[PDB]
Amino acid sequence: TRQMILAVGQQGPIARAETREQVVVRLLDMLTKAASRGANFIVFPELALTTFFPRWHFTDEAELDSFYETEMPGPVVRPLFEKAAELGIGFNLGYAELVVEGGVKRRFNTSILVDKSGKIVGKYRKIHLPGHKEYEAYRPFQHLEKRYFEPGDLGFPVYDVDAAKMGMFIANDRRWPEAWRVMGLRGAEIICGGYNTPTHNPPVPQHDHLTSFHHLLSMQAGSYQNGAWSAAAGKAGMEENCMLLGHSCIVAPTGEIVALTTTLEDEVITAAVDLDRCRELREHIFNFKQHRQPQHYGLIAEL
Amino acid sequence: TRQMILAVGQQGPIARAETREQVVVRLLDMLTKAASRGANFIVFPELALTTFFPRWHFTDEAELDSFYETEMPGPVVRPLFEKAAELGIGFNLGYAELVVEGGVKRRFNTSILVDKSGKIVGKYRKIHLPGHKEYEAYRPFQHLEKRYFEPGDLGFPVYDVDAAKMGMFIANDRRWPEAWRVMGLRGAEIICGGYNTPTHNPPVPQHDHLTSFHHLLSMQAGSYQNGAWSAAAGKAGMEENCMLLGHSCIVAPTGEIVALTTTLEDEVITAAVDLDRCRELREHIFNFKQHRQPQHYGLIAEL
Amino acid sequence: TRQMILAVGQQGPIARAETREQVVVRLLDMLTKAASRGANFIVFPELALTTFFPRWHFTDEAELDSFYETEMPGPVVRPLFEKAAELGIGFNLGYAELVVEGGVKRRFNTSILVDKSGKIVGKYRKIHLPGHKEYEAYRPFQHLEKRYFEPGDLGFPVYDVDAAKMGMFIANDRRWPEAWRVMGLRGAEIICGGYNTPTHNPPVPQHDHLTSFHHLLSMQAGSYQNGAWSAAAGKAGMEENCMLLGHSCIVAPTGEIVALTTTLEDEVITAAVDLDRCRELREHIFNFKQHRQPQHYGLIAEL
Amino acid sequence: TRQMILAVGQQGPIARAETREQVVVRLLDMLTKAASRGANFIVFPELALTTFFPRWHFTDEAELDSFYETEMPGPVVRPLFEKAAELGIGFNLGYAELVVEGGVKRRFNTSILVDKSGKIVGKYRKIHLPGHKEYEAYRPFQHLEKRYFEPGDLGFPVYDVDAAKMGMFIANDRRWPEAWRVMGLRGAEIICGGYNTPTHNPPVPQHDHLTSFHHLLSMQAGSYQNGAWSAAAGKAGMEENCMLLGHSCIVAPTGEIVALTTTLEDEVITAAVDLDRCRELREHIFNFKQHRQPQHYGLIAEL
Ligand SMILES: NC(=O)N[C@H](Cc1ccccc1)C(=O)O
Ligand SMILES: NC(=O)N[C@H](Cc1ccccc1)C(=O)O
Ligand SMILES: NC(=O)N[C@H](Cc1ccccc1)C(=O)O
Ligand SMILES: NC(=O)N[C@H](Cc1ccccc1)C(=O)O
Repeated sequence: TRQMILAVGQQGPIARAETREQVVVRLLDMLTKAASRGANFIVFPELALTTFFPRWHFTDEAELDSFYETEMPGPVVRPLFEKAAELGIGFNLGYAELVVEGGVKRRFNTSILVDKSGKIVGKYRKIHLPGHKEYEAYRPFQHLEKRYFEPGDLGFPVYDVDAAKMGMFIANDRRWPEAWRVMGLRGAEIICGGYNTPTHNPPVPQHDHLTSFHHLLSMQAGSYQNGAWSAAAGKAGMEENCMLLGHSCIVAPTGEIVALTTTLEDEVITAAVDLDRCRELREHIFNFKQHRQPQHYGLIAEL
Repeated sequence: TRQMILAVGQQGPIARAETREQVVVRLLDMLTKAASRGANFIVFPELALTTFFPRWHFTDEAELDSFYETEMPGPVVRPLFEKAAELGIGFNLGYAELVVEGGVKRRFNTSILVDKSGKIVGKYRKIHLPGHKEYEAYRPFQHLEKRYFEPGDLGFPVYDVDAAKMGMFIANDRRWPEAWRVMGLRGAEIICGGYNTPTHNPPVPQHDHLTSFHHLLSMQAGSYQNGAWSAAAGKAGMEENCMLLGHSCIVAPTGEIVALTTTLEDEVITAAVDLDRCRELREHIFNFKQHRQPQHYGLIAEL
Repeated sequence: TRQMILAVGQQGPIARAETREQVVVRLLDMLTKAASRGANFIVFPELALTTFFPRWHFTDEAELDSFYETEMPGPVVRPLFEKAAELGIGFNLGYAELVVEGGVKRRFNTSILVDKSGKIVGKYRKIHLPGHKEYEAYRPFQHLEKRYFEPGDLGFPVYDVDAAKMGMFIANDRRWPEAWRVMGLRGAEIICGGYNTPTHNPPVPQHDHLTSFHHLLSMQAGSYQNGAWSAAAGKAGMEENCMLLGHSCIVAPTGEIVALTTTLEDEVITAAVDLDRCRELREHIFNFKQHRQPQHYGLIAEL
Repeated sequence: TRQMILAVGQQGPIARAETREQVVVRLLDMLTKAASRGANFIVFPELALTTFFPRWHFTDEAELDSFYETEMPGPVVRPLFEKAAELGIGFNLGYAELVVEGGVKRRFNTSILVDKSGKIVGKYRKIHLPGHKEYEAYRPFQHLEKRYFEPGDLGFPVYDVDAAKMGMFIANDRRWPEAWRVMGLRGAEIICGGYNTPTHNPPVPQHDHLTSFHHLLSMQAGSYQNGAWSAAAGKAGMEENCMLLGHSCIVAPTGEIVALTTTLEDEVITAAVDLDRCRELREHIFNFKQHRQPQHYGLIAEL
């Protein structure tokens, strides 16, 4: 039957002074609650271990580095992995990754897939970085992702997580059809990730009231056109004076939203998932092999 | 000159024996009404000169050929072009194209762009052909496009139509992000086309109640993610005992539906279009040059 | 905290020859699955024990009567109540009620609320009967609810079901704001019911493609304007050659759909429910006592 | 004569010191453009002659009074009426009404219907006043409508405007089914009005991202359940540092949105209206006389 129960663990705000230990307690509670409701996997938000630090311009590099993980998992996060293995529930965790390679301090906006045995099965590094690189005074709050992270270097992989083929996306990635399609072409049955999406956009404020719409539209369209179940976990609420979007969701291969959060705090939602459901699209209206004419899509891949 | 009024001329059913002369009378009426309401361009349906013949299994090539145009325009369709020039309103007309090359017949599901001077300024040939190849006895109506048409050989071009950069899609094409993206990368400000979409799908009837949803979801996502205005003109209603989807629409570059038809007969809808609105997406959240990482999209173009 | 887990048990078709015993097996499976996922209450469809008989014109009264329950519960349905008490999960069951009073054979389209102790806490009889009274040859299938049922005589009550105030609606009732408002004025925190909604409407077929839209619009609007959680359980799929609408759902007091079914078969969905959530609407934007001016609504109650 | 073209003239912000003469220039422009595109009636916003003054806590009655109209029309607004008669296009204008009766001041949030001859044919006074009564220090902006306006005393009338039966609602009124229903029971074919809806709500900010949703949900449900065309004209944009909702719209009696504004400035949208379309709902699924059971709706009218 190839069935499972997918869950999404939305997070309420994470204060700048909130410790990773405190955040892990909140993550543990949601993972535990999810498991008790039958979930075999739970998706957590992007950069789920800290406040969304890209909203500030840092002058002290040591301060910036404090928001990154140099180990995964480290002693502080270890408990989450142990509980995942115990209860047999995998998860997708987003965090800031700092790794020194060949004399370079590399920083990535990262996410990992952990199976029901508590083992890291795959990693993904955010490829589409939104925002800017330099401080901009006209903004009530910054979004320096291009300053704090370099574009991911692992491409868009699809991993075998227990019985499912899963692909990861991180926040802004969900808005790019290329990210979805590459993973769709790689057979992803589930495409999931998290996000920190302020409901106010300094550059184009006239789209503020469409924040929920644009988020859900991207999730629904991606799922439908690739015949993939999808899930998006947001960190929402008023975090350090910046309102973040909620509406975390789980979407069927038809693009139908099957589960949606309604609060702006830590919230768990679940939905029954039949991996064979993807066939309704992938063996018919979106039977890639039978319908696609790649000879005409060259421009999409031009450098 | 960055302002204009776009119109969609949805068609009601076209009977198997309804003549092109009769159909041209209907098209003339809609183009004339669109112009009277300020429109400078009107989008018509896919295969807008005949009934949707791909629903039948033909056994006589002469009968099949009767539904194709050997010239564009011929004496029968010429009046539409003359009226377009007269009133200063261009149009997108879909039709079945039959070409004879050195004794070889080429068949395409085609659409053309005509400017406000009544001159053909661009052509497109359906690349994504839906349906099946052989007669399937269980179906109340067939969908043999793969047998009656060859996949388009013009790619997804974008043409200058008066003061706008316009790209064309034909029916099923609207569900493929690759089609939208290629035209998006080519700077299309308006992406338009028509469609004949039965509200019943024999192989996957469990999606029948989602026909409107999938159609609108595709139009909205495509527009939003490419920062393009879009329009889709359907031929709707009970045509030869098969119910076709209505909900013809005009969409803003934000993915917002600005105009929608509510009947299943010939119906004109219009909407004010500012070509500079595209910038809200294309110079920011979807600033292609600044955010895309094409080195990771290669799989999309692999044959 | 006043929290609970609400569930909806959508039904696939029920054949005319399917026995109540067989249907009870299907109901038991969904109630059991719901309970295992934490649900404390599950909503079942309207007339959930038989095929939707109003689609046929009966000449034999004995045949018609066979579709009605003269006992509730009877030996056949007893198991459902016993399992509800055992697992501590209440339910809303719809069925055809036949009762002889004062020499009259009374027929109602009925629904009951059963608490987690397996006890019937309240009854409701469908007040808004759609359809017609006499056979109509132009219809591919009838909808003789006005012939087979008399309008409910219990008004729109709200009952205490365990820790929640619950109101019942039956199918067509969900489209009437009066039904929702009366129960809203009676403090309902949850408003639930089921439905058999063909996706084809003989009288006004031009609305067929809007069947899902009209259903969800009614559920969403009712919940929002009354600050009530709501749930609708449909019996969907191809039942005796008539396609019935799916999209069973659970909706928050804000009108946000939090759970939705995607198949057309027996399907269980659940959602976490916080009864205090109603306050976000009922103590503010929809604070009835502070905002309503009943002196101007008289016409709504005029006979 | 059952056909017409309805228009909505959405307004951008109106500054505190912006004069009525300047505002009339803006209204004239929209009414003129609507007429040039075929409209015979244009709906304008609630309190369309001034900034939304209820956002402030007034301490000087003379200052408060300055935002009200003592006559309608006065010399300043007269030009709009003359142009309406000239071009043959009626309108719905919202404004603050100040009436002096035997030394007693009466204050109302009012709207009037003017026909294509420039004659006032109907008035309505906002019955559902949102917000609070006293100054609340924590709010970035107040909403003291309950202090500056008395609930309307004209009920929810329906007037003959040229060839259409039209009913009026004002802002918050659109969220109350009782308002729509009374006009529905009175045969309204078009129910219209305007609004000033901040995208931020101080007491319940957790619904901020749902502002568009709740607005459109109310318009769609109201239209559908009363089989009425509807239109809502908002005054949108950043007005005096408070962001107001846009998404002005025209809706079919099916609840389908046929036209929607996408900017936050003065914007005209139009849509073809067939008054007989109402029959699709009112002579069938919502045939009031045949389906309603008012003897059970009594609680709705109880004082
Ligand atoms: N975390 C993250 O990527 N957030 C962005 C929000 C954003 C949009 C546009 C410009 C800047 C920032 C998102 O795409 O959801
Ligand atoms: N004309 C056209 O392309 N019609 C198809 C409908 C379709 C879908 C799937 C299978 C067969 C046919 C469309 O994509 O709108
Ligand atoms: N069971 C039930 O009430 N079904 C009706 C479907 C219907 C609509 C209109 C006319 C006739 C029948 C419903 O309102 O969902
Ligand atoms: N002008 C107007 O009525 N505005 C209100 C917005 C509102 C809601 C709730 C509380 C306060 C204010 C509206 O209902 O659209």
